[PDB]
Parts: sequence; structure tokens; C-alpha cells
Amino acid sequence: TYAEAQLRIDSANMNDDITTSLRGLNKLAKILKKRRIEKGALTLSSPEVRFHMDSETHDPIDLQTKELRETNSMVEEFMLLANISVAKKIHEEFSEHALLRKHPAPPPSNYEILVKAARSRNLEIKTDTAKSLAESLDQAESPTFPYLNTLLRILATRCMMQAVYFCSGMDNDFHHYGLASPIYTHFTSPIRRYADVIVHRLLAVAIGADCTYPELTDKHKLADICKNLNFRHKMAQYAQRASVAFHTQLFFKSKGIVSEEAYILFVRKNAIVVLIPKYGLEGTVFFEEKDKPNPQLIYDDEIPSLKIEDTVFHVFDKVKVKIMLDSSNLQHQKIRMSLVE
RNA sequence: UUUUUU
Repeated sequence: TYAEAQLRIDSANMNDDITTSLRGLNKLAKILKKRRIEKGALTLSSPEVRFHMDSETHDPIDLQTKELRETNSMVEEFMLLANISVAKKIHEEFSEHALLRKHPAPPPSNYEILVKAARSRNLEIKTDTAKSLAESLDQAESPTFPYLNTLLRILATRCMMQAVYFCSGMDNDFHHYGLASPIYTHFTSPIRRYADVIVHRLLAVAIGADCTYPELTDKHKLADICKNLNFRHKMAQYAQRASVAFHTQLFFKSKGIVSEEAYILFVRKNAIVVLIPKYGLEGTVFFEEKDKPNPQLIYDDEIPSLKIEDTVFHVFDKVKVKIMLDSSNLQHQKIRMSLVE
């Protein structure tokens, strides 16, 4: 486990051969930490959630967000090293009939809204490439609150394109935007991915360690397999996110009408969507349908600020929110937030 | 709607 191995490595007290090997792995992982950001890789994942149960495991009680250890980043960068190695290997051997994974180049319009939000904030951001963006974003640690930096990171995480698997025979372009590497594929999970199963098959047929067949090298069939595995992949995150949304509703439903103070992260034309860190979820409140006459809303586009007769709301602010679940229709049990006039 | 373990 991670806590036990962390106490193994971080204490020089317990010393078998396995812990010595893990300390050597950590010393190599700090060199990977040296080269890591200098490659141009971004490790800025979305705000996660973890339920913790009760005496029954069917109604979980509390909601906790895990703080990551360094050994997670260690096995991360080792699997990145393995994937880069096998990608260059299959590129050298079978660049016409291998399964590769790309991240397309995003338009700068998705970065320009973030640059406008940084202009409202205390920081300028270069939208040229991932290198200058990551360097100017990592230099933006404000002593007012580091969680404003965290909100900037998750808003940058919101602004990306959808990576996919592709066959090279049918079509060509192999660059990857997110990892700042020229070519990439997945290899290190053949238990839970069929793409890694065909990666193992093509690598075993590549060095001649096992027999390949002509159905394993036909390109159009593979392109169809890449379309199928791209379709199956985007549905799975939809299912997982709907699952955590449903469970979250159950948790909220049995905690009555509790409330928080949250941070506003995105602004609607006539509504605003915020984040609550204590439960760590996203939630929108609409300012158009339960509202007064339209002159109480004044909206700007250069800076998306919404102005009321009392005060103009801005991004990255502590606000007054509540949690109430609606069941106006039994379909789509939805989380409503607040009411103001 | 990258990314690594489930």
C-alpha cells in the first residue's frame, strides 16, 4: 500500500532489500522530477472525490479528497518512460500498422478566455505552446492564497482537447500535445484495456517472440478497432461521472440542506458555476429563470462579470451558496444552489 | 474531453 511504502522509504529505520530498492527508485524518481517539468509535461488533474463508507457499504457517509504522495508520481513517470520506449520501438519497427495515441493541437480560443481571466487576476499567460504556458502558470504562486493558483490549474485542466487512439496506416499525424512528446501509446495495462492487448500482440510479433498473422497487420480493420475503442472510452467516463453524481445526490439527500462557501470558477451569460472544496464538486446556479426583471443583470464580455444592483460579481471569490436537491420530475435529480434578488 | 494506479 502507499502509506506503508511511504513510511518504508521516508524512514531510514527499516531496511530490507525491497526498501533499499524503493529508496533507489525514489532517488531516480527525483531525477525524473528534475527532467519532468523541463520536458514540458503538465500534471494538473481535475479535482477528484472519494466517498468513505459507513457501517454499511451501500450508503457512504463522508466525502474526502485524497492528497497525493510522491510514489504515485514515481510510478507515473516510470510508466511514462516505458510507454515512450515502446512507442519509439513500434515506431521504428511497425510505423505503418501499429496502434498509437494522439492529442490534437487545441485552438487558442480556448486559451484566450483563460488569458482574460488571468488578466482579471494578477498574471499574464503565454498561449504559444505547452512549454511557455506551463512555465508561466507554474510561476503564478500568489501569497494571498495558493488555492487561487489551484483554481487556475483546474480551469486550465478544463481547457484541453480530447485525446484518442488512431491507426497510422489509415491516417497519419503522430504528435502529442499534452505530454510534450513526439509519439505516444499505452502499454502498461493489458488487464483493463484492449488497446494494450493489441500492443502486446504487435510487440510480441515485432521482435519475433511470437507468431503474427495477416489479420494483425491489415490497416482498415485496425482503423475500425481504433474507432470502436475511441467510442467505448468516452462512454466510460460518462458512466463513471454519472455514477459519482448519482451517489453524490444520495449523500446530499440524507444530509438535508447543509451549506458551504464556495469559489466561483466559471461565468454564464446569465448564470455562474462554482466549486465547493469540502465536498469537492462543481455546481451551477442560474440567474435567469427565478430572477427579477432583466435590468438586475448587467453582463460584460471582455471580462465576464455579472452586475446586480447591489454588487458586481467576479471570478475566484468566496460566495454564499446552499445545497438543495430537486425532484420536480423524477427523472434527472438535480442539485439547486441559491436564491437572490 | 489530457495523465498514472484501481
